[PDB]
Amino acid sequence: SKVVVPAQGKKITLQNGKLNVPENPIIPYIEGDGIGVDVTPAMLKVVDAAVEKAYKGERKISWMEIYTGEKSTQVYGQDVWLPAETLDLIREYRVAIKGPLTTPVGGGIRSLNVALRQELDLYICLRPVRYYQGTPSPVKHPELTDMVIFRENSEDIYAGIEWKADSADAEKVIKFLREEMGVKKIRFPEHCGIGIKPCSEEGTKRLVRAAIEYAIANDRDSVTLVHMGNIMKFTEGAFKDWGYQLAREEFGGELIDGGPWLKVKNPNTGKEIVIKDVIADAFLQQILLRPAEYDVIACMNLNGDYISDALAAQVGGIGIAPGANIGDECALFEATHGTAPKYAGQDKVNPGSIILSAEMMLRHMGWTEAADLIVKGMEGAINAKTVTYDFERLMDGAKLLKCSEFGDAIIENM
Amino acid sequence: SKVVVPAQGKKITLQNGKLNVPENPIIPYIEGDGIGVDVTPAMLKVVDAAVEKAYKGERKISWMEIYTGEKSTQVYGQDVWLPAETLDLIREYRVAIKGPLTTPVGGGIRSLNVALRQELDLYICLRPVRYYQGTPSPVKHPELTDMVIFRENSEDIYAGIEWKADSADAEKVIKFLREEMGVKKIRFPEHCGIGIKPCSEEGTKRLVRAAIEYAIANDRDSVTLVHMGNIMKFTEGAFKDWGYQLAREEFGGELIDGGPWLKVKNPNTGKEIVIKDVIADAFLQQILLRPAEYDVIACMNLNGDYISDALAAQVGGIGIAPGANIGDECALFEATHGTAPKYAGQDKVNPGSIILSAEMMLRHMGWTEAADLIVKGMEGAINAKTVTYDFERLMDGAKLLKCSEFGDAIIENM
Ligand SMILES: O=C(O)C[C@H](C(=O)O)C(=O)C(=O)O
Ligand SMILES: O=C(O)C[C@H](C(=O)O)C(=O)C(=O)O
Ligand SMILES: [Mg+2]
Ligand SMILES: [Mg+2]
Repeated sequence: SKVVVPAQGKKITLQNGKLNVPENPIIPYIEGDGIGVDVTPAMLKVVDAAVEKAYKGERKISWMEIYTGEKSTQVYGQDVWLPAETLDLIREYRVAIKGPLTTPVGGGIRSLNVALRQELDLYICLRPVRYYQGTPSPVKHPELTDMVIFRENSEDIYAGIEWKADSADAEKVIKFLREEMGVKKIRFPEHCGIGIKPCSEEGTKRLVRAAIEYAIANDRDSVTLVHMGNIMKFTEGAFKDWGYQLAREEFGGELIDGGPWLKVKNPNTGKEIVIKDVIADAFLQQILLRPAEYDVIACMNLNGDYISDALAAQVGGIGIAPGANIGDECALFEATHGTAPKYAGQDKVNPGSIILSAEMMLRHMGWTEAADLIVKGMEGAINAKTVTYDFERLMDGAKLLKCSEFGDAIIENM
Repeated sequence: SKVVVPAQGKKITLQNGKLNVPENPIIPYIEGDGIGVDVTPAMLKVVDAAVEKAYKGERKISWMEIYTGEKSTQVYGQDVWLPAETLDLIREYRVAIKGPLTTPVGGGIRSLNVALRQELDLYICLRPVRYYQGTPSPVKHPELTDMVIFRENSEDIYAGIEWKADSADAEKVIKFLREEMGVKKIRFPEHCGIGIKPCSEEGTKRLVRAAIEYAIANDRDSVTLVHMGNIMKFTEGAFKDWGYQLAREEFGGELIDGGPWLKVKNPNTGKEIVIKDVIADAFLQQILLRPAEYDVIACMNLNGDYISDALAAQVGGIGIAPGANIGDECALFEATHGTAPKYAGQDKVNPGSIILSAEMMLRHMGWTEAADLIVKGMEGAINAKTVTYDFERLMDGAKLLKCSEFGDAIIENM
């Protein structure tokens, strides 16, 4: 039992659908493997600057380190990549932030980030994606992208119910299917790997309610449901209709002229949030070709994964992209990139993802003013062309700063 | 039994791994629903011009119309969307070309294009994607994209083994899984839709052999295997390793320095084709950010679907993209877009996909010179800015030609 609690500090508390943030919250952070080691400090510093600038010394976060990944095997045991105690702690502390986690191949360990999302049941995975002025982009008009992806987390093929080809479990899921279910469309059973894709009504509805409710809450223009429903009828296809049914019975959506698009009024502003839908392979196109038609996006696990990383590259934000996993009893904000071992310890990586995820946490905790300062340090440093090797290698006349030095430059721009 | 055979003409013939094209082949073509009606003529004309220019009246294609879609219900019966006779005929005639097919909702009919791919077993779906100079693009450097996608067709989630939520078949595939297989990771069984994803060894190997063999045959630089293997271990993950194993035992690939990338020598040119792999969500990024690292791409059905349409938009070729479905006993080349009923009969659509698919057919039939003329009519007309509303609305000082008028402009540019 090896975490050392900050002695000064209090736990974030939940008062029935509200958080109760102390002035001094203890916030767990997993340092992160690989380059986790450079960005997590650049984040600790520029957020500790952020609450000291905004609440003028009245608020203070009590950082408490936890482990997962590779840092649990060098602390607990050579075989522990996710302690049970880590699960307890995100749950009790309510909020945690984390850098990148490596998952060993060769040992039975599923992707550790998905392991955390499922075991804690962080059903919403909220990944903003917008253009910061001056960010090097592949695209001609990156400023039309300002979208919000609510990839569902607990479900879809992405859960990992899969059995190895020519094992027994693989062998008799197929024997069951060929005989008992009468399945004819498996071309080759012999030496065939089988995966299972779930998509329930509850897991769909709960994700889409948080998608509509965020578009109400921030006076956004639309919630697009993305799905490859025209082939995946009773999973993706179902997510679309459930999505719609909840829009209609819970938020009272009106049919728009012939449909299936609905008009939900935004009760506060009286505006109309549109509820369209777009089939998953065309959506990947409409985001480079009509990016300004999209605003909030709701989708199942796999498509949110791809849609996110596609949209993140369009805005040159491969490593500036923030992201969270919000659940109902806790929320864990994360670096959306991997560990980089060739660059790790070299202090050259971009800490922008994790610092922008730290921004998403602070706004969630209610500390608006702190979060806002970090959003300006960020906009300032990047449009001041005083940047880090990934932007700089593509940015004319940029000054090259090390990861730390870029943390520094966000602070001075606050 | 309602197809009217061209009386003059001969069937394409297969002489053991070779086609035997008459001077006058009968080639079936399905006209195509919706706008199929404008493009299929613009294609018939600019290909009939193409063999008359190149073989100087010595060759002639005997067009034979067949039906599927909506045109089978108005010819055979109100309920027939794919006649059996259509399947016989692509198989006997060896080659067919087709425009867009609408699939009715409300009647049990799966996506008709996937219905054709499975029932005829057109396992390879070969979708080129390159930049034509002067094509309006969202991206800054579309000229670095010249890629070839071999999306596997017969398998993956895309086959459609799925059971409706709260039906009995859905209900006891889940009872089977919870009890007999010991599955714990379905968060919500109640009212859950289940899909099944197959990925065999044979269906993977056969697709990857045609991917390597095309990169040998055209002196391409690399075959990238794309897969979301890091979560889909015994399907996608397996496609990757099979892919690799076939590269290694069949085409004798060498380990490159530590791997898993292999060096296969191209026997003809003695060059080295590289066999890399890239995880499916990062691949969607590396195509806008390093497009020149990719050359041939091999992947399972679903990812080839998305990868294709994403890459097609990057080169402004949403409707210029060609594509085939090659099988072992026949090959069916197709318009890669939908039917457009708002624009249909208005003769304003871009026929470029279907005409470029007609080009891919002619080269396949061995008529190189004809295919090549169509590739120049195409390059000429578009860099002569004498184009159709989709390019024109984004192209300064373009002349606006109707679909027909653009077929015309390709001919005059031959
Ligand atoms: O596990 C990882 O590191 C990759 C992760 C996923 O596969 O779910 C990812 O890319 C994402 O979080 O979207
Ligand atoms: O059936 C269609 O019309 C869409 C088709 C698919 O879903 O397989 C497609 O988009 C493609 O052919 O790639
Ligand atoms: Mg991802
Ligand atoms: Mg498609």
